[PDB]
Parts: sequence; structure tokens; C-alpha cells
Amino acid sequence: VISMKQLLEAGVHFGHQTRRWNPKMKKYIFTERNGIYIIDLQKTVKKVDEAFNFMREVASDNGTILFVGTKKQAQESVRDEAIRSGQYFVNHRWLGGTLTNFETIQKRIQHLKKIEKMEADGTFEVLPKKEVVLLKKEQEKLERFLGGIKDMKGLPDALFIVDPRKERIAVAEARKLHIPIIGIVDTNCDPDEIDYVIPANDDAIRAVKLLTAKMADAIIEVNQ
RNA sequence: GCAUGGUUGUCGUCAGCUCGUGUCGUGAGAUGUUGGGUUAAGUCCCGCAACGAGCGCAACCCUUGAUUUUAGUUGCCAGCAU
Ligand SMILES: [Mg+2]
Ligand SMILES: [Mg+2]
Ligand SMILES: [Mg+2]
Ligand SMILES: [Mg+2]
Ligand SMILES: [Mg+2]
Ligand SMILES: [Mg+2]
Ligand SMILES: [Mg+2]
Ligand SMILES: [Mg+2]
Ligand SMILES: [Mg+2]
Repeated sequence: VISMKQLLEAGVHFGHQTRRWNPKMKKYIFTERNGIYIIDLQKTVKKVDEAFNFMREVASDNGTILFVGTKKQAQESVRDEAIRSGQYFVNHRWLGGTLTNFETIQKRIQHLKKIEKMEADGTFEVLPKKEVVLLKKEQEKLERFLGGIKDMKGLPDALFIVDPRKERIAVAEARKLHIPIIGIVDTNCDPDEIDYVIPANDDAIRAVKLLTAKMADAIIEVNQ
């Protein structure tokens, strides 16, 4: 239920190129400007409503969602929305096998929390060099890749991606695992493998925040 | 010793040889173990559909180079003379 004035004032309608686009996205097209394709805003507001209603149904029983923002233009936007809405996200590289190999990756998560109590209850250092360096250097890398996904317990119930052309592993890893997928698609992205596509621009920083925070408002609406 | 246990040599103290769970391939198989740097070394980092681990490397062991305590003879001789 976003008015076109907000979408237009962000920069959502912009596209990538006339040379770099997916023919499957033809129906979500409105006029060719000077070298750029433009999304039909009338379609976007209709599309965003279905995703607006759907992702509170998945969160109707205090469910769980995932936010994928590895792109450099949406690292904080997913973090800002997930933290504010009390959910989960990923910002650094998507480690292959996060979902299909959830059994193995979870063993890595408990290892990072294992060292957490070392500086919380146990001895600060075991050796002057090994514990101070080898044990501590692991935490910086281990908590950079996993980070704010450590509080999950089981497989997610819905997935949020911003650029399915870049985040391809996540997409393929969710279809094999049969998880509903919602996300924003550019002019060169492929809508066939997504469930609840949202035609919009994602390179424009002022355009990502409009949708990513709006989606965060639907899940926050029912968990009360 | 071109039938064998053994016991050995040289490549070589070179840095390699693999496994589990995932993923790609109809399939034998592949990835991890390739790419950019770095190191004595798949040593270590960064980047990637991989995430980890085992035998190898390094470490544990012996000897030399500084030092504390302990025990002072058959070793040592400053304080004392002989
Ligand atoms: Mg023989
Ligand atoms: Mg002979
Ligand atoms: Mg020789
Ligand atoms: Mg197969
Ligand atoms: Mg090899
Ligand atoms: Mg060597
Ligand atoms: Mg050794
Ligand atoms: Mg020594
Ligand atoms: Mg002494």
C-alpha cells in the first residue's frame, strides 16, 4: 500500500540497460528512456501488496524469516530492518550450504559460541600467544560470516533477497529445499524461479530502504 | 632376493595423500585441494558451491647459548693463615 509518489521519489523505476536485460521481464516494462528501461509503477504497487499480505501469513505463528543483502548497496538496510524488526539476516558472503548443509554449519555456530564463554566465565587466555591470537582471530572471521544468524534454531520459513541475479546460491538452495521465496528483481533478473517477485530497482540506495523497511513492517505487525 | 618374511636403501625431511556432510555431472568423476599474494612448508591471509576434519608440515623430545632455587664432594679456594 505504497503510493507511487514514494516509489517515484526514491528512484525505484530506474533500470539497468537496453543491452543487459531478461526477456522474461518484458511484462514488467514501461517505456524506454535514454538508454534505460523503466518499471511499470502500476504493476509494482499491485505486486507489493501480495507480498505485503503473504509474509505476515508465514509469520502468523511467530515464524522466522531470512534477509539476504550481500550486495554492497543493501548491507545495512537488511541489517537495519532485521535488527529493528527482530529477525535474522546475512551481510557478508553467503556461505554455500547454509540451508542444505544446515547440520554441518550449525556445528560451526556452536564453536563460535563456545569461545564466547571463554572470555565471559572461563579464563581469558590459555597460552600467551595461542589463545590470545589463534583463538581470538577465529572469532573475528567466524562472527563476520555467520554473525546475526546465530540465534536461529531450525530451517527458515520464508526468504528475502534483494538481487537474485547476484545471490544465486540462496535462490537455488531454497528451491531445492522447497522454501517460499520473496524478493526484489531488477530489469535483468529472472522472475521464473521466484515466487512473490517485486519489480523494482535495487542499486538506488534510497530505493532499497523504502521496500526493505516496508516489508519489515508486515512481520512486526503480527508478532505482537 | 623374477616365489617370500624380514631388515634396508634412493626420490626426500621433498610437501604432499585422503575422509564426512553438502553441491555439479545420465556416468566413470569433479569441487573442497583451482585463482592473487606470502612462507622453510596445502604454512597463513584474501577471493570463490563449499563447510570442516585425519595422517604428513610446525609443536611436544635431546644438546648448545643467559639465569633462579636446591645439594656442596672426590670438584672449587675469595675471606684466614699454612
Ligand atoms: Mg623375495
Ligand atoms: Mg643380485
Ligand atoms: Mg644420499
Ligand atoms: Mg545429480
Ligand atoms: Mg593434491
Ligand atoms: Mg619442509
Ligand atoms: Mg615434525
Ligand atoms: Mg633450543
Ligand atoms: Mg643460582
